Amino acid sequence: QWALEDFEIGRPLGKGKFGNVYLAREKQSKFILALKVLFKAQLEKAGVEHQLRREVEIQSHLRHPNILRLYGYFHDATRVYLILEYAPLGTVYRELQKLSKFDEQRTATYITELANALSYCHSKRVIHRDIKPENLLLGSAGELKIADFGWSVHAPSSRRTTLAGTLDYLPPEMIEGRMHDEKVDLWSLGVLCYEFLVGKPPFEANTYQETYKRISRVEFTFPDFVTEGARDLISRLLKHNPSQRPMLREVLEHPWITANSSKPS
Ligand SMILES: Nc1ncnc2c1ncn2[C@@H]1O[C@H](COP(=O)(O)OP(=O)(O)O)[C@@H](O)[C@H]1O
Ligand SMILES: CSc1nsc(SC)c1CO
Ligand SMILES: [Cl-]
Ligand SMILES: [Cl-]
Ligand SMILES: [Mg+2]
Ligand SMILES: [Mg+2]
Repeated sequence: QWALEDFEIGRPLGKGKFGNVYLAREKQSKFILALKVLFKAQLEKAGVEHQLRREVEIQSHLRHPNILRLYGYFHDATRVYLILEYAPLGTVYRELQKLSKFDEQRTATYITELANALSYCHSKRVIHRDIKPENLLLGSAGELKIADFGWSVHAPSSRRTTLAGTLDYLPPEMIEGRMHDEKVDLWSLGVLCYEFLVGKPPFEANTYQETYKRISRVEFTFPDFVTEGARDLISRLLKHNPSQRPMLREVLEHPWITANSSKPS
């Protein structure tokens, strides 16, 4: 169906490890979208064909206001192209670098939108496993949308692929190569809530080896300005044992969330 000739390409929207993402417009309809370009040589060399297929399969079937749409794909012997919904206000990562820290209302609103999207995912036994600020995009009304489903799977799971970059958002069971389930995304939700309020993630460290140590031991502390309600939510989410982490309904119902968020369940 679709080919490169059907699109006019515009400015770079971002770069990932494999992803080179561009603004584009479809010629006949003038429909604006994001084109995610991957190089087949790099996909083959790293052996991550299966991840890309999972990304297309999982993300194209999901339909939720807080999850980014994937419309389709095509390829041309050197490259693969994913056709994505365009997120005009950019990444949460960028917003955090701009403002340094988010206030309690902004943070609780983002956490509510995340928990809604994740609740929808988990009801189909889909786990994302790569929730972090560079994979959270912002819609035209500033609403949060989860993206980059390349690491997503069905539960329960092991890990068959090498961990690439940062350990900062991964729970103990994942970095220790053990078995995991849905609760991995709840740990990440805890890490994000802390990073939003404080400006850096709770286990951050100068080396891989030391970050690993802080995560496995769950060593983190709070700055004085973090309030009692935020501390209670974060401490419940960052439990070493997965089964002790709250259910998403509990997060959505938590008193600090209900007091500060400006969106509903
Ligand atoms: N739909 C989109 N709208 C706007 N920017 C995007 C979109 N998709 C990706 N980006 C930008 O490109 C970056 C990489 O996209 P991503 O899908 O996360 O690639 P990778 O799989 O390589 O991480 C994002 O971190 C973001 O900065
Ligand atoms: C989802 S289409 C897809 N995934 S991986 C690869 S490797 C070339 C392709 C193209 O056939
Ligand atoms: Cl497995
Ligand atoms: Cl894997
Ligand atoms: Mg990404
Ligand atoms: Mg990816």
